[PDB]
Amino acid sequence: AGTKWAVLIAGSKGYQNYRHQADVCHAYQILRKGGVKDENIIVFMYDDIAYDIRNPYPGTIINSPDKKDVYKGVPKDYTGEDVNVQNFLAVILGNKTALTGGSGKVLDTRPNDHIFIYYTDHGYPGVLGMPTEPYLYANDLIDTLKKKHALGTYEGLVFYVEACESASIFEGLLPDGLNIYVSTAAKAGEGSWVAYCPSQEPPVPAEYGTCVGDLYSVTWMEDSDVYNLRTQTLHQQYELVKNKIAYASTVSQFGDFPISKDSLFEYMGTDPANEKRQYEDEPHVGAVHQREADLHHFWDKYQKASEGSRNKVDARKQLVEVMLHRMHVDDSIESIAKLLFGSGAKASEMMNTIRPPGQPLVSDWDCLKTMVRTFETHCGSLSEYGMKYTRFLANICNSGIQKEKMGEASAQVCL
Amino acid sequence: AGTKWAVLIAGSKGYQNYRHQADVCHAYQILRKGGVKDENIIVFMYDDIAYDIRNPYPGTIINSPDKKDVYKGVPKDYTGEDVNVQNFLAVILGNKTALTGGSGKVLDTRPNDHIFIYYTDHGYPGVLGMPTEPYLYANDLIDTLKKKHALGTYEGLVFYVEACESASIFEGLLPDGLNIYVSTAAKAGEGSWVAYCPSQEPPVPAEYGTCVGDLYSVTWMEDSDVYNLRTQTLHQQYELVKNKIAYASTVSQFGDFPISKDSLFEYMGTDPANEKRQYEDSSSPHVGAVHQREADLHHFWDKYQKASEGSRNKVDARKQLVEVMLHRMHVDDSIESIAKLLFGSGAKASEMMNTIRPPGQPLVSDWDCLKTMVRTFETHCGSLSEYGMKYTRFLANICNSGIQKEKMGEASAQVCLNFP
Ligand code: NA
Repeated sequence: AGTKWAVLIAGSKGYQNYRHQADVCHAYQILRKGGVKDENIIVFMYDDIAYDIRNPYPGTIINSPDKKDVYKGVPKDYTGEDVNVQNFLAVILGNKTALTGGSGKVLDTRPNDHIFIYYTDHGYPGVLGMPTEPYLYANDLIDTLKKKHALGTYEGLVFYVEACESASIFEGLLPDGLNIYVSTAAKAGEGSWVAYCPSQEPPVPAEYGTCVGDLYSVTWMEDSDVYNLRTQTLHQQYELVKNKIAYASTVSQFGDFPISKDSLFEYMGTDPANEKRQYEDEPHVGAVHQREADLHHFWDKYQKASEGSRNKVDARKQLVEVMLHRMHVDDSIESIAKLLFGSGAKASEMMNTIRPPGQPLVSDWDCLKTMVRTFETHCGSLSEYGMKYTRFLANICNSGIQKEKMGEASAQVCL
Repeated sequence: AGTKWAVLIAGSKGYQNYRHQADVCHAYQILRKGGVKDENIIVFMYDDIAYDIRNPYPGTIINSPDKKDVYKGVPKDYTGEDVNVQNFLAVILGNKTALTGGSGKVLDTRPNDHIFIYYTDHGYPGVLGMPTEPYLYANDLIDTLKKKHALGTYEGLVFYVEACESASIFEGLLPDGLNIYVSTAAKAGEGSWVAYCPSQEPPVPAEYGTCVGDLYSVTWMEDSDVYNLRTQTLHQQYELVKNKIAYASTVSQFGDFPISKDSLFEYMGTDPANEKRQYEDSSSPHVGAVHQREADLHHFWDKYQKASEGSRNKVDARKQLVEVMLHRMHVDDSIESIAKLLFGSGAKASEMMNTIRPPGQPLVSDWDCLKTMVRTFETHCGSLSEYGMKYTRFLANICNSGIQKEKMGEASAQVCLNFP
């Protein structure tokens, strides 16, 4: 028999992103109650939520309207600036010597071990967000999992991905014989949903002032919380979550499908208190899209501010500026598209042009990274809003446009 | 090999429209007996028939004088207010995220799959009825089928349309090469016939108090019910139904005629109990001439005439019947007066109300203008939903003539003004 290991990562920071760290803390509680040991649970969370000045209940983090704390006892392996690509990949590979900091807890796994990786945050076509620069490109993650497989240091690896466009991290990249089973919250071109907001569906107390969960995440976690996990397979959870959140986003699976025949117990253990709660088979809580969760906040601030006050004038100005910036980024991309391809634009059609199923986002990932840097050098940093344009940039690469031509068109539109 | 999928939709509601939901439930029974799975059969029915207070046999729906129930086991994917354009189009496209409600069952089809779409209700020039507004405009449906084709998520798609003027949904709009074969009950300018009314040739027992089938529908369905469907092609069913009901309406076909070479089995499966009933190649059943709008009235007349004299039931049924008829008169007078105001003479008004564009031409060039004209008329003159949507021909002619919404609005306001 082997050891059950886990890697839990929130790829974001800021109180607005409370939900991603809340999701991670909840995933830890499940694994802990299931009998998975702390020494085998690697936690990556920026850790700026529990004691943020906006937190109504400092020292606590909730992930449901039940207001149950999930923060207590959560290991702090990689926090702050240690939540970075380098540490995440070295952790997966089990290389303690490649770390920039942190506890040094890694996936120093053996061939009969089981691995459960859970990522939660912002996602973009072929890119997962990080609270630190740089972002996680899909090819680096897949290369890492291929290297992990080559080492032969596990029997089964399960990867759950909570992010917009998360199918694009695995689609046309992940080979099927690595003993890796992947479940993603949304497909290419799709945004994932937040759950448990003060003003949306099940009532979360207004004082939290942010959404405390992510729809795909709370769905699989609330399910994992209430059953004897020996009685529910990974496949049955996939189907359960997929069907339950189908109205919001499309749960997709990748890799080695026979791995999903394993019970959830094989990866998450099981809570003895749920032994009699057997799974038999084989109420919308979804709030808003992740990419509009911050915008909903600027709106709420503006709406709640008193008429005629300086607070209303300021919140209005801030909200208008956030929206004008989205218009500026959209116009810059459209102007670049017109320059590279002709005045008949297509910026929106290219962006609404997603490759056929089973095809990777881009053929040349170095070209994609280069196109991002090239846009960012002449124009502003893409950051949260504009990172969705990795699709347009991937299309430029696939079309054969060179960095010099992107640099030329970018300098011309962005002065 | 692929999976056989189906979308069954009754575009109406109300006990007077019992027949369209009966038609759908019967189509489901055929598909079920043919081996087509429930998970692949999307049903849209308002579902206000089985337990309507006027139903003599609650929990049952019949589609023939044989009184055989067709309601049992019919999936309830989209019922009530979920029978709407948005859900119908998202279902076709296989988009679960674009639904307003319902089961979430969609045409989440693969490239080798077969699709059978069956629509039954009221039809109008370039518009199919929905249980409430907005109605289904032909351009949106055709755009949806073009988008579906672009996705490449099917091998063959068969669309049967039971409705008046149903050829106008595809005429001048549906291209070839989409692997879509269409069969329609009636051509432009033609009303479709109903079947099995309490006073039609083979009559339904009187207690049903309404017509229980539609002629084109019961013809293809009764045929699909009795044969080994491997031995009858879509083309043979087309010729069979067309010839059998030629006295009533013109069955028309659109799209990719080589698709119709496929056996009915490829879309509807086949009932093992009919294996020995091989299709080959007494023609005396001629139903009485009852058109869609005449059928709706049969019900209002029935609950009036059967009600006891002096009873609150008779007074209520009388009032509703008089109001239904006065409303038809109001819509007819308004459109005619509007036509006279815009075009200057009874002759030109009549021309604009009645002209059918040549065959192969779309009803209207500007579908947004048509939608606008409908909304403009409705704003000043009241809903065309209950009755009057047959006047989309007149509205399409207004559009094609270059009349603007402001001129339609002034004429409608002037005509439908009726206060001190
Ligand atoms: Na009307």
